[PDB]
Amino acid sequence: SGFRKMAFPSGKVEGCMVQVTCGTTTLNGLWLDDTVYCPRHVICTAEDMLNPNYEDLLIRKSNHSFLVQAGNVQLRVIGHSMQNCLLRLKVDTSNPKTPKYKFVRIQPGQTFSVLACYNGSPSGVYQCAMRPNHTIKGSFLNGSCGSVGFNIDYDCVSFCYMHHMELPTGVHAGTDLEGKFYGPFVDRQTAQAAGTDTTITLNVLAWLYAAVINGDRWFLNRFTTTLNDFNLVAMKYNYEPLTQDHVDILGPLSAQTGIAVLDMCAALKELLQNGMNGRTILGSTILEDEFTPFDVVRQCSG
Amino acid sequence: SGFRKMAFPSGKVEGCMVQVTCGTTTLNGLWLDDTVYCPRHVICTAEDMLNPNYEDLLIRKSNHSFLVQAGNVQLRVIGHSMQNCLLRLKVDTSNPKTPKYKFVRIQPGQTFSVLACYNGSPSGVYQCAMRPNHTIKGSFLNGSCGSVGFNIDYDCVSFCYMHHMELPTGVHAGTDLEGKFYGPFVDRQTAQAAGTDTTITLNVLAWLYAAVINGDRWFLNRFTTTLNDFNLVAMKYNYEPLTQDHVDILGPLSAQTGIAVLDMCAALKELLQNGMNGRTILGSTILEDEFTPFDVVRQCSG
Repeated sequence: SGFRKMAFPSGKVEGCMVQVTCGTTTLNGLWLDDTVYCPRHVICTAEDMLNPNYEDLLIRKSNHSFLVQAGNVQLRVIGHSMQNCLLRLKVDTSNPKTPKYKFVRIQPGQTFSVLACYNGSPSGVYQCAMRPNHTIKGSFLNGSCGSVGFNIDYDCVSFCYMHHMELPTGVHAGTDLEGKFYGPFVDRQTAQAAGTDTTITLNVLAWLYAAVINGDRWFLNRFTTTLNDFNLVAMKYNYEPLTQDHVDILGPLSAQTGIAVLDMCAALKELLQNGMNGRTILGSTILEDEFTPFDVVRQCSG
Repeated sequence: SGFRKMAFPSGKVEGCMVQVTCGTTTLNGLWLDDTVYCPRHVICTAEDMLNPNYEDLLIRKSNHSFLVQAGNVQLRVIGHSMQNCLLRLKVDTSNPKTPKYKFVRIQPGQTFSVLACYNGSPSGVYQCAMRPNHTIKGSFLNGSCGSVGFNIDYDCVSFCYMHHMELPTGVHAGTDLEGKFYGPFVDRQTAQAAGTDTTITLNVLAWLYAAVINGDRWFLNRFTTTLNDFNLVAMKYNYEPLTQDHVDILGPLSAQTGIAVLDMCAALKELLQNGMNGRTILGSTILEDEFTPFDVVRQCSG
């Protein structure tokens, strides 16, 4: 076998994408039941973007100012409201393709699939992790805004993200499906910045455990370490320091495999300090930090 | 600036996946019109897999030994035949979700999306390239044979691959949709080793061109090279030799950027010899070799 990073099948989400247009702006929307969710900035221009009063802009519009196209077929908007940074459009027809779904808020380090869209049309899917600074590095070839992140739990779709903008650093920021941003970011074209781009230490560890599980074990060692010393080294290399909850989360993977979390931490410490000297783990020539402890526990071994 | 390897949305291919079971073995099948395609070793006990007599296991099978399930529906098989390493099962129902499609044979270096399954159940999707040794680095679960590889050209699905085997090295081998293997492999348990892995120089060059298109071009050196000398450096670093055929394929990107193919070859040559030295390229600290010249063109005529 071996290891490949995978996104969840996008079919159930593809049937919920639509196009939303206001004036000259066209972007992607999420049609569930009789509602279409999209970033509220679709009602802006670029002039407005500089310091917008959304309550003011919103009231200047009717149901008719909104054009939502599900393919080459038009949907009629019969109402609207704003819920934090999303526009919540009521339409005259419930989406026959609505999957069983939930709205969940995720946290940094957690993973999900993203169906990148194109002014209403799905064109690609990828798997990513919300970075420690609450951003997403899915560097969209910068085409269409308002794409969606999700997970699939059995037959149920968990939507957790909706794309909103590009930060002046080239990385992305967005919202949960309640319209609340991830990160200390806002709905405006004021230059603001993401925190330090760091590596998700917890995911790299999960990944090293997966390497052990699939027989890769050359980086291991006889040393152990303390959480503090491990953390001191971690930070020097731009890795997130590991909190006590994070090591609990690795218990299950520690119990199976029989390698104690601090033992694995000692293995990582040595990789950081000595590089990999041209060498691979589960294939990559670099450490992977977009597979969670649960992802490894899913795919490899119940 | 940015990147993300994306796979095609998987919806049209999810609508064609079914589970095929023959005795103890269950594996995925591809349902187009009234035929279900699947690996022929589904008739083989885990026992015969050492060196199977396919013609005989087939003779000894009736339509009724075959259980084909599409969701909660059993499709009755009313005919069965073999075509190379694939089984072709005629079923009672023609697939209503059959997409416009074509069967094509791809060559080493080319990319495609993979819908990874487990008993007619699509569980993951990824983007990969056929490696120069005709293999694929797939992350595989168990029960995924009959996972299919494909490309989407407009509304047309081009099926190019179906999984069959796991090799020694842990890498994968499969066939085209007429059942002929990619590479010098067969559907039997034997030593059979693939050739040395190696990097796809053509895709790396195509990736450098896309880096340049998105404003990341610090790696360019105004100091040129001969094809001949570029290839000798490429072989030192385990990169495939660039043939005149490949130089031609880079033509459209060359014309679009104003960067002669040999100048891009000299930039690569310098990156192999000197390293990146901390710096980034499209956000990666490592060169990407699973993005083709065509994928650059399609993901820049967006």
